[PDB]
Amino acid sequence: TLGEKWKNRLNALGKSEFQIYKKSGIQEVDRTLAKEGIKRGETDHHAVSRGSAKLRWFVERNLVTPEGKVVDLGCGRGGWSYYCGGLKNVKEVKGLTKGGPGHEEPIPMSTYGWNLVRLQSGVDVFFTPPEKCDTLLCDIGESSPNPTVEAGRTLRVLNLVENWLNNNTQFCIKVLNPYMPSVIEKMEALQRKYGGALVRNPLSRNSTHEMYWVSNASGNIVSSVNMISRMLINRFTMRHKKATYEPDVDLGSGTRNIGIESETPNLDIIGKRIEKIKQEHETSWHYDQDHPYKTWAYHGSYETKQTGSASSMVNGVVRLLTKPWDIIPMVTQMAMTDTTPFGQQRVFKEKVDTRTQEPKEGTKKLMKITAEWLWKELGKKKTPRMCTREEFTRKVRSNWKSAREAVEDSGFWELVDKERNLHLEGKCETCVYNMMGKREKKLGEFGAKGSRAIWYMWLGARFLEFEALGFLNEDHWFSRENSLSGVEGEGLHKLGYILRDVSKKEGGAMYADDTAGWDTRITLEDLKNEEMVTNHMEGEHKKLAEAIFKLTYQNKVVRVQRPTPRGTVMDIISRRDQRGVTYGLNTFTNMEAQLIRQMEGEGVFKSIQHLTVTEEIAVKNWLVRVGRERLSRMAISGDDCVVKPLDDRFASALTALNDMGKVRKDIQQWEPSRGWNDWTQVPFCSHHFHELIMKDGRVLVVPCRNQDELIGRARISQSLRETACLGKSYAQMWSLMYFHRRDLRLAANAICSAVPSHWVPTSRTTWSIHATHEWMTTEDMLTVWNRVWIQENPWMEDKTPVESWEEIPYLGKREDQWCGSLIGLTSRATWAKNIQTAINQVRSLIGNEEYTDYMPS
Ligand SMILES: Nc1ncnc2c1ncn2[C@@H]1O[C@H](CSCC[C@H](N)C(=O)O)[C@@H](O)[C@H]1O
Ligand SMILES: [Zn+2]
Ligand SMILES: [Zn+2]
Repeated sequence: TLGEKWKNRLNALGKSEFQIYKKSGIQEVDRTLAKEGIKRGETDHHAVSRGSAKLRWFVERNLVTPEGKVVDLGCGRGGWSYYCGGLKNVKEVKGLTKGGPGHEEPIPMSTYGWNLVRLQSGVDVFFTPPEKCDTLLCDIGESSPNPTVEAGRTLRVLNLVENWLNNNTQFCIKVLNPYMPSVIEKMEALQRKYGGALVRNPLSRNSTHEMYWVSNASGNIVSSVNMISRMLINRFTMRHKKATYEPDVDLGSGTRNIGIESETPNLDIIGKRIEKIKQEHETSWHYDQDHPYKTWAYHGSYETKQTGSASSMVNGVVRLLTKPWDIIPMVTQMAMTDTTPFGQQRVFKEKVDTRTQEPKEGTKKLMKITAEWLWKELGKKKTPRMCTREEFTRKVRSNWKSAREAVEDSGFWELVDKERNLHLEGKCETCVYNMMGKREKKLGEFGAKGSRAIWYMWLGARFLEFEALGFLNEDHWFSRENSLSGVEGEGLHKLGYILRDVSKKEGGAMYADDTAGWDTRITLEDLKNEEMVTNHMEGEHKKLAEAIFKLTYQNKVVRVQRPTPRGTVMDIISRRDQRGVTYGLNTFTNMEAQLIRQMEGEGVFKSIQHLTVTEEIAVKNWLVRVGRERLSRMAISGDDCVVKPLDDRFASALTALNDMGKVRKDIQQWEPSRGWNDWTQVPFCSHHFHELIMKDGRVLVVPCRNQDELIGRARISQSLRETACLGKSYAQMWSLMYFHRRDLRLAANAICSAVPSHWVPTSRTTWSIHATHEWMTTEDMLTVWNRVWIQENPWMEDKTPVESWEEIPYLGKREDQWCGSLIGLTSRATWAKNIQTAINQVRSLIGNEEYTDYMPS
């Protein structure tokens, strides 16, 4: 028996002598002040565990000099990794923890260097292959009263780190149990090869023998272990000692890098307009030597009042009428988003900060030819033109503290005129985009969320843009009528009929692949293709639009805001690639892309790498012979697309689709696509569409979605009244659009029976483009219903009005139940029986006003 005569004493020791012993003589790190700011949401400075300190005392003693690629095996919250981010000779850190239920889930931190730390949870480091790394950490080992077990556990990790270890590598490896003649054997052998020594840390509790194989030490294995067994056996009878306290680690703030650079930015274009911003400022303009950008070009920063949020209020007025769903987690776990400068930069590091390799000479040709053709088609029966300051000032009606109060006020129009003749002449000055997150009610918390960005532009630079490319959305170029494929100017509810009318086409299945971050995947080839709108212009109309395309679309300057360790700045950056009117372009190129892909299925061309002469002829013929036939095969709204090709050879035609940028989401690249054989199953614009027979026998096609997605979004906002008029906007929307849901209607008739009548609905219910927002009136909702489905709905022939909500039909139960209903559950039944009661408690809380009652008897 080794000094493991101590484990015999330890685990066989009094429950309280245990918690005394554990702390006596050691070195603690008062955490009861960092653990307290992390719950507040404070994301700076703080270490996430008592482990930044641990790895601090080793690093500060030169026992480990992490550098370069650092891989952390067992990151947990992020103690060693986040700490290593702050360090200087480190470049990237890769964190890995099993995590999950029982284990320790990682924490996201704004701490200095954080952009250099990527943490992934859900990883059995034992089952993942080794990568190149300049330093290798590992803090795995669960202790146990059975030392034969943890010799096995330690043996298991020692075998792992040896796979990852290289002769030149820096390391730090928790040896959970080092006094067992199993590990001392393996350590003695691991030490001959890789060298280093076993070092006990003065920060570890006395209830373990943890020693660390640190690369840059040296020392006898056996004797260093018994040295610790003695020192730990002593403290069994050494009169309880306090616990020397260290200050925690101040892990800092802010983002480093400046090393890489990788975007030759035409300065002879973005130049005359970057000196503006550093003129406008300069009492602030610095150059952050620690900018995070790699595939965007950096230019300097300036001080900025922070802008964003990460809030989430429960619409407790919709929530008090939603009593059966307080348990369902895909409501009670759907936060708002995160627009704070940190969550914007956290999204930047992941979605916008990428590049896209150049397409192959042959893809390049196919994309030209097809656009060459499409543009020519799309305006077979259309002509481009300018849009009038009048039209713009006219468009002011919902779409200088104002924009209404900025166009009717002479000043702006001379400001837009100076830069106007500048574009004409070949420059911008005032043509920056100013990024910001889009608040959205995407779910994903724990108690979190984040996704998108919206390139907001100078209220006067839009005019130069609107004036050039406004004819697109204004003469309805991408309306189904003229584009055959587009669905512009079409009601979301009427988007169901358009898919039904496409199943009518003869072909394979219906396909609705989603592109992974479309705007980021726009290439210059897609930019210079969409530029061809100009070939079909002339005069002072080309020039202008040419400037738009060449000056602000292919060559744009952007500002974004990130937290420095000294306030929120606003960096200024430029990319040539990517895209910010970006709907018709996003529809134009999605068509072209889905044309090239349809073509691939059918074999009209065989290789992306080179299109042969006899092959770019077939392309033309195909395009001229069946081009309009295949446009009719698609339902395309921006980046969102539904397709029904000839055959299911489609679902494998990908050399083009992946070379153009347009890489599908949530699916390995060279894996065939998912077909839909039922068009009431295809998703398009975050909805699907059932076909619902009424009583008189008329065909309804009606939008639907996972009924949970609908309650959750409704129970969030960005007074009792300002929030009661937010439910009524959702409730009015559920009628009219989701009327076919036993749950939603029953819950909507309750919202409008607890929100006073005459109270007008307010703030957006959806940022959908195809949303008519027709649920905002204060009219009888059965009047509007007839107005949408019967009076104005074209696919509706018998204009015989309906005049009762009882004559309005639900889906069949099991569709309702499939698409997510709760009918059939004992709560849902209790919730309807006793509903005039939760109406009451919401009326008896929204004051004492005028109340109708819609609730059917
Ligand atoms: N097989 C495995 N693969 C990956 N992670 C594991 C693992 N087994 C345990 N872990 C995780 O590794 C962590 C080690 S304890 C975490 C401490 C952390 N390294 C720090 O510096 O603060 C545990 O949280 C556990 O969740
Ligand atoms: Zn300009
Ligand atoms: Zn449905």
